[PDB]
Amino acid sequence: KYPPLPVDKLEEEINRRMADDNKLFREEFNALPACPIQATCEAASKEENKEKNRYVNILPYDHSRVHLTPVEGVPDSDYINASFINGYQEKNKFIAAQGPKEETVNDFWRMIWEQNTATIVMVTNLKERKECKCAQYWPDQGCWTYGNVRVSVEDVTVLVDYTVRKFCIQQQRLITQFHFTSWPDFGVPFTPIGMLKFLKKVKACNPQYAGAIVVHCSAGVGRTGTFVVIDAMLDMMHSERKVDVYGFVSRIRAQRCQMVQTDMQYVFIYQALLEHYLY
Repeated sequence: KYPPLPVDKLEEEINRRMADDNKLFREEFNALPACPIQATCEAASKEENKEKNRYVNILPYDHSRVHLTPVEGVPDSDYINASFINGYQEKNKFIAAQGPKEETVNDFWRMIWEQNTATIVMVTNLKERKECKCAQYWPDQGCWTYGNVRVSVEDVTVLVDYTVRKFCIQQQRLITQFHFTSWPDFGVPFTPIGMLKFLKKVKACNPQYAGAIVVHCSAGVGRTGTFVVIDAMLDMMHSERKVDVYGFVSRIRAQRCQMVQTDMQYVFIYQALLEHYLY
């Protein structure tokens, strides 16, 4: 049993669970159900959609997958590797999406438009140890038409741990991309500070009356899940001065598989929570 932790007991529990090389934390992460409910991935498993997925095992569930309005003339264009994710007290706040492939860049932009998304959170660098982990779905400068969506760069602000890019999409809307560049090729960041500042700004800039926020990494589950869970727990920590990491992760796993891929990511969430509480 992993009951919600009152903030006054957060630090001691973290120390207790970090003891013996994160023994208890690892047990907690392992105690997490692969999926609390029964789901299917039929749409993602379709022959015609096989090249739209980065990995054969990281597929979205049918009930929570983001459906795209089919492009006339192109059957199966309703599919995209992305799932609707709930925030603390916000049903369908995020869209955990897979980083687009060369073949899915247009689908990715269609989603941004159709969902009336105003904020995109990218938690990966385009390349890691020589491999393309995400297709650059945006021009460096100037304009370019991806399918039926015209995209132009309006501004690029490079900060310490992240870069903010402003895009003008059409077919107008100004969307902001928060690109976290400080995530290491292996493990998690040495300190949660960078992610907290990143989270802080995204919360402050995302419009109150806009569509779902698109968060994505390579597979769209790992660092994406870490971001979502931290966000949710920060809200919960303000709303009822308590945190329920286990419960929340268990719940969102019913929407998308492997939300929070590693045990180190799990521990990172807790440490981020503590860092913000203590400040």
